[PDB]
Amino acid sequence: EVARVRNLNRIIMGKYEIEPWYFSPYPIELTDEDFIYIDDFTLQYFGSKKQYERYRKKCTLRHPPGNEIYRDDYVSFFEIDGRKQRTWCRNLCLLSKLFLDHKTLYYDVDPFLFYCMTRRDELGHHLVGYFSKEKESADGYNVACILTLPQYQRMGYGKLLIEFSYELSKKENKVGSPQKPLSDLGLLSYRAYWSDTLITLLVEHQKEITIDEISSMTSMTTTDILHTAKTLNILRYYKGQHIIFLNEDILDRYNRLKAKKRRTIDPNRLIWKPPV
Ligand SMILES: CC(C)(COP(=O)(O)OP(=O)(O)OC[C@H]1O[C@@H](n2cnc3c(N)ncnc32)[C@H](O)[C@@H]1OP(=O)(O)O)[C@@H](O)C(=O)NCCC(=O)NCCS
Repeated sequence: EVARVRNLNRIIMGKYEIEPWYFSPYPIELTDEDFIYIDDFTLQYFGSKKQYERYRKKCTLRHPPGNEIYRDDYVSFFEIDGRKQRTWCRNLCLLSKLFLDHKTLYYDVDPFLFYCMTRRDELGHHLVGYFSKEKESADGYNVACILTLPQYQRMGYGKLLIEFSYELSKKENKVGSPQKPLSDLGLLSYRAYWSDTLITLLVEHQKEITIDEISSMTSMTTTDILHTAKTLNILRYYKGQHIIFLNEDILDRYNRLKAKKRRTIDPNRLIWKPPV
């Protein structure tokens, strides 16, 4: 007799079989099998294909459980109150933990809002990623955690999540920055976003822009703006204040950016008011 006690080595989510990057504390028994089923709508986990199918045939909505506060021809965003959808958000946090070195206790979702992004096509809604945000952040962080599901990574979705998070801050008349410390993947994504943002502003808005105009237009913090401007070598002093300025490098980067034909968030489609 060899009794095998296996780790969760693959999660089955729709047609995808995904390998976890890190341990996540799913409250399930460890056995000789190394898989679980994750319903791609409810995010519920099942040790058994039969149990999973039994619940799959139930009538459920085929998108995340919150208000659709943004909808364009490409994506929707749903705003979910952790306290109002405890089970679903707990399920989302267990799933997210498989791809994070650390995450706050998955069970305690009440303090968070979750902004969940779906792709819509002939088959309906497909959750591709989300960011959470503290209802009340002492440090003014505008994102707590952010995640694109591995099967959808490196398709541009992460950047859309980040862009959306700043559209909320702008509507709030606040600057914001993601919670630190940031994973390496998170930080590199933010740096690319910050860089594309300044580059786009310089070409489409104004050849020279003060740090405070940038902040007003983007909701980026002074610190993130300065760090990014220094990396791009575009920090100067002009008419008595610090600015960023356009040069041939920036223009070239912009053209390479446009050439990629990437989707962006349309602020006019965000139908949302801060809690006030
Ligand atoms: C951080 C994270 C959300 C980024 O998500 P993502 O959707 O992969 O991000 P994007 O696709 O917008 O950009 C990532 C890369 O893919 C590339 N990419 C995007 N679209 C592409 C396309 N159509 N073809 C080729 N490459 C593409 C980008 O250029 C970028 O490449 P680079 O890093 O070499 O510059 C993701 O890595 C993740 O969920 N990580 C684990 C969770 C985590 O660590 N979160 C941190 C907060 S707690």
